[PDB]
Amino acid sequence: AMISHIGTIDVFVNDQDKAIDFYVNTLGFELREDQAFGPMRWVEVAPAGSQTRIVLCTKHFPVYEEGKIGRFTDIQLVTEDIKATHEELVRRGVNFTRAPEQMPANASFQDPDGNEFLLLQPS
Amino acid sequence: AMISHIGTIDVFVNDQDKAIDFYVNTLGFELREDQAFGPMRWVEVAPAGSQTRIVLCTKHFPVYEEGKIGRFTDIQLVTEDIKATHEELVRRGVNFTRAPEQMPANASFQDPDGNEFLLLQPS
Repeated sequence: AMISHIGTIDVFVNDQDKAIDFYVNTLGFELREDQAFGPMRWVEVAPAGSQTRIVLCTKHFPVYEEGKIGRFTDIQLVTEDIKATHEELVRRGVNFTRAPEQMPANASFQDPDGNEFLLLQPS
Repeated sequence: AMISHIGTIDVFVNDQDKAIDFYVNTLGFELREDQAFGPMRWVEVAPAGSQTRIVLCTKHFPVYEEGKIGRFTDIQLVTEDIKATHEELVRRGVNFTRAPEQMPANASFQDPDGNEFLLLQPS
């Protein structure tokens, strides 16, 4: 096909080192990229083994607009065991805005800058 | 790992039938889901064979805010042949805001509601 897949989605953060620590060491993502391309730093994190990656962008990327840090991301993350994931992320200090519920099971949580993700255990 | 992968990312459109026609029949995506769950309609499209899907959402989804239709999506789509993809999408009437260039090769285009995507042929 012409278009292979979604390669990346941007998430905007206040500081890339702090964000790397959260996404890798608190959420368990992998660090896919961290490369200095001049004045700026290209940083990608993704769930282990997954195809699409998150680019951790700052206020100095041209694609930034005010309001893009600390918003609902419209991203839904998948877990095979939302009970276990929710408990462990709670122990690690992650703020859930909505606990797992068997309706849409899904939950929602935020990173330290307030970026909000849906978390889903699929049928 | 706790988190498996990014399951979905929302894109907001003015009309889901019109959008399905564009994403499936103009961009060549697959229709992954189209199911009526009461008053609303859950619609997913994705590049063929790809893991993460796009949810085509409307102004009546609770996750909508004004400004979410017709914006830069922060999504980068991957193609193995950006010359051929750009030509064919141009023939099909897709508006490119930026033509392919060998710098970040990448291009940018919009859907009919003005939602803007980056298009990338990777190294």
